[PDB]
Amino acid sequence: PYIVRLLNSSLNGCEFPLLTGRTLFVVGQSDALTASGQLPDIPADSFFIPLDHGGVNFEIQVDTDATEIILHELKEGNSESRSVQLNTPIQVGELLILIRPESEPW
Amino acid sequence: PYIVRLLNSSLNGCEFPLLTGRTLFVVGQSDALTASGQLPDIPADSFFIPLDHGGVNFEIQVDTDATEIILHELKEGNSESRSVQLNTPIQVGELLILIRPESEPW
Amino acid sequence: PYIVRLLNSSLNGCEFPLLTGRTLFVVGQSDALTASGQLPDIPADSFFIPLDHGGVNFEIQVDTDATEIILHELKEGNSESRSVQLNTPIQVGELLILIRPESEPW
Amino acid sequence: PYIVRLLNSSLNGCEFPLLTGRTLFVVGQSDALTASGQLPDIPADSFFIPLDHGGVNFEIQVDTDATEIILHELKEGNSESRSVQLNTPIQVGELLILIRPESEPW
Repeated sequence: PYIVRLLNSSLNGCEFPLLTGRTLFVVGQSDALTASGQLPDIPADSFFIPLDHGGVNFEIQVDTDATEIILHELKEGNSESRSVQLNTPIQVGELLILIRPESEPW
Repeated sequence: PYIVRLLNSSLNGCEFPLLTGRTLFVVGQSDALTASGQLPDIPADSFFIPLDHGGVNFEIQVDTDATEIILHELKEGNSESRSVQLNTPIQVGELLILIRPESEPW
Repeated sequence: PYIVRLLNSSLNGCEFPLLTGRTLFVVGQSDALTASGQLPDIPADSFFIPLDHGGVNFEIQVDTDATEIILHELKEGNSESRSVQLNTPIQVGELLILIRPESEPW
Repeated sequence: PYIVRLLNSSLNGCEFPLLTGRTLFVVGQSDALTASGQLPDIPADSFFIPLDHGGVNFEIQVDTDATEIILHELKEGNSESRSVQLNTPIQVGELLILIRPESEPW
């Protein structure tokens, strides 16, 4: 299984497990934060990351084979996708994240 | 495992264990101090160091192999990295620190 | 292990054990005295010495090999170091101290 | 072990044991007397001797070998030392003292 580690922001060092399938990361201010509590905490498929500006919401898709990891950067009325690699800084908006195997600490 | 020892500041002689991965050191005044209590004390990945001026926040990254230690000096909108050596004074801003093996007292 | 003995001041004859590593001596008036109580009394790495004038803060560094003893005299924005010898008067500011082995009374 | 015996003053005949190392004798008026009670009575390394004028503070240093006895006469910003002999009147300021072995009464 894979883990998203924040490399910057006020939550630098936070690590969020990923579930097979798609996981949403809402990145922004308190308006999004307080509005994100409307969905249950069942096997988390979404997370909120505070970021004072330049935040961009994104989704990380992990296939059932776990041989490819796609990151969907969400934009107005659309999304853009890219393939990402493990153990390397990934910049989404002003947020810097790293996706690692659970067994390979960063 | 490695330990950060402060060589100056009002906490001179304080020693902070490092965990595999990244550890944040917030260095500054009371605004940062009282605002740093918003995150839990779970296996500490962050520390606050008081310093009346010239403080610079930084991160110490310890690889899982423990064969290289990187120090990321945080700057506005960016960070600068450098490799550091054990048992030698390291200057970050006006702060002077030393990174040592747990078994090698300074 | 080594012991610092004061040879002058109002605490003349006081003896302070040294721990492997660095020990801070704050030397000055009551402003420093009452402000020095903000850190815990865990294995003391700091001490306060009253001195009506000419006091200078310093650190005594004892290596893990105990084959060299360095005294860091603290100055504004910097420190100066010197190697010191056992069983001899050492002048730091107006303070006169002596560093002796625990087994060799002065 | 050695003993200091006062040969004059209002405490004439008082005998004060000496400990290996340095012992302080504060000699003066009531200002010094009432200010001398700020240190604990642990293995005494200091004593107060009343003397209406000409009092001079001094220290008696007894080496661990007990083969030499040094008397440090304290002066402003400095001290002067001299070697003293057992069983003979020693004048410090207007105070007259005698240092004797514990087994040799005066």
